[PDB]
Amino acid sequence: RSFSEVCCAEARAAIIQMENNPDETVCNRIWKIHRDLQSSDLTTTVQVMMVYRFISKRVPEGCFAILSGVNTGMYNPRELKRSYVQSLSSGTSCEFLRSLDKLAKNLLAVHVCSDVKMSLNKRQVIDFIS
Repeated sequence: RSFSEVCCAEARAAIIQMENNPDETVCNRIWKIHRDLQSSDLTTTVQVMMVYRFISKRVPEGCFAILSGVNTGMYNPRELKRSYVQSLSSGTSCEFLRSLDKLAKNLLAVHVCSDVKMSLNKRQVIDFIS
């Protein structure tokens, strides 16, 4: 497949422009713009962020910033990452992500994209933004 096919509608144009133009400079502009968007929903931002991450191979600048308006304190990032990795070793990643609540899953995404030790491949990114 390709990212544009399964992402959400609000991210589609940003993602289509990045797929089609993996120039680091342009993808950065696209990330910052959606990062700083006016009133956007978090999941949209996170999908753009994930795709940027995959295409540029960089940690998206300010990606943790987008969680500041939100109480994540009920969440254990380390255990979220551990449960997610375990799910990849059992071919259950998709069922696992779907069974997370919206915030936990966005939070997982940000930690994973920021974790230089984890490199998502394409299928991983696709199951994530689906």
